[PDB]
Amino acid sequence: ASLSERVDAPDVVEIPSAGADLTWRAATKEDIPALFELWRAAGAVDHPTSLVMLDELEEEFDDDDFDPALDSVIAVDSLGRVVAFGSATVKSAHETVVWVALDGTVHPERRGEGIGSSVLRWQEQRGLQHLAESDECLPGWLASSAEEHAVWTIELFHRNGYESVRWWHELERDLAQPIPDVTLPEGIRIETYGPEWSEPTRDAHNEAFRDHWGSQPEAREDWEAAHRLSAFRADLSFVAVARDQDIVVAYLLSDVNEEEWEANGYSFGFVDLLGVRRDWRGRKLAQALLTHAMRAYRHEGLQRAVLDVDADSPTGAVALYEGLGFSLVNRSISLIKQF
Ligand SMILES: CC(=O)SCCNC(=O)CCNC(=O)[C@H](O)C(C)(C)COP(=O)(O)OP(=O)(O)OC[C@H]1O[C@@H](n2cnc3c(N)ncnc32)[C@H](O)[C@@H]1OP(=O)(O)O
Ligand SMILES: NC(=O)C1=CN([C@@H]2O[C@H](COP(=O)(O)OP(=O)(O)OC[C@H]3O[C@@H](n4cnc5c(N)ncnc54)[C@H](OP(=O)(O)O)[C@@H]3O)[C@@H](O)[C@H]2O)C=CC1
Repeated sequence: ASLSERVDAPDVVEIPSAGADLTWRAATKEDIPALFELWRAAGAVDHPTSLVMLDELEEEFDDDDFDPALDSVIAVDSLGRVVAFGSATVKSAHETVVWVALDGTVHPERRGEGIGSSVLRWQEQRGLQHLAESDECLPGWLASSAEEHAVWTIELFHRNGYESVRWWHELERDLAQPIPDVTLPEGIRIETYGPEWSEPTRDAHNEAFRDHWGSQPEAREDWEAAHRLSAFRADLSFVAVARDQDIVVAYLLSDVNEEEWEANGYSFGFVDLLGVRRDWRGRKLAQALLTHAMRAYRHEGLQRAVLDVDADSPTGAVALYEGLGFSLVNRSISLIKQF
């Protein structure tokens, strides 16, 4: 049955009103600098090793899938300080799940007074509208996440009926320790990523991540947007290329965010995406790309490689990273309510 029939979505969503010194409204792009400061204040408590970047907020507000008039709320105190924000955002196409991202936060100094509950209550009402409006016969997931230490976020989500449904491990690899050498199958070469590989790599990724939990295919616009972020490092990203005519059979995309080095305790490159096409797996291509990237990171003087992995990876990514010397740093949790 359709989500528009399974979900009883409100005809009208009420912006919050609670907080005697608070004024609430939808956010606009003009709020981005104050939101940056909010996210940084909150992240110092909730996720100090990961920094929200200004250009991420800019791309989010510029995304055609995001209507800030209907998909965002912001709370301002009596001195005009921004103290909370929430959004509820859905993409335009869905493959196996209708994913609604419920992103928001409350300033650490204004927690424990019901402001988070107000934000999540609003996010869920708008989220139900996103689900019904999708008119899809797929699971509907209203979703957020938290680092395991952020019990204040986790407990708010559990209190509201969201469940911990998936676990993520951040892993690090010391680039000063020996990096193994791995050979490629015949007919395969490694190239540095660049614009000419964008579409072949998007195609490879969308196939490979059919086997990753939750993932939906990446539309071209969103793919290209993520590559405009200052953190993306095309020259530390690599593809393995075979002949079918060339095709990308494995790929590894990297970020470098030097503003995160201090809190993480080392300089590091971040493995953002790593995939191998189904028919080319079990041939060491992931190892070949990871080791190639680790040598590239080391040559630039970076101390570590860092990445995230589904703790229950169905294609064995955990064993892959463990065998290459990655070790646990931190854990995070997907918090989801299903319709
Ligand atoms: C940073 C991120 O993006 S995290 C998400 C990781 N990417 C994905 O999940 C995408 C979907 N999966 C894939 O693309 C592929 O299956 C990958 C990337 C996990 C691995 O692809 P491959 O090229 O076949 O990896 P590779 O051949 O180099 O290494 C295989 C290793 O996996 C490990 N492994 C353990 N159990 C399994 C399993 N059940 N199935 C597969 N691999 C397993 C082993 O350590 C194995 O090494 P071995 O040679 O000693 O046996
Ligand atoms: N990712 C997301 O989408 C969102 C994330 N968050 C995050 O969740 C975490 C919690 O936010 P926070 O503002 O503290 O949540 P709340 O203050 O709303 O709730 C947290 C605790 O405070 C108490 N409380 C609840 N309602 C009231 C109220 N009306 N008046 C007084 N006390 C109340 C309750 O504890 P008790 O039973 O003891 O009274 C509750 O368990 C933060 O880290 C925040 O950033 C919040 C919203 C959205």
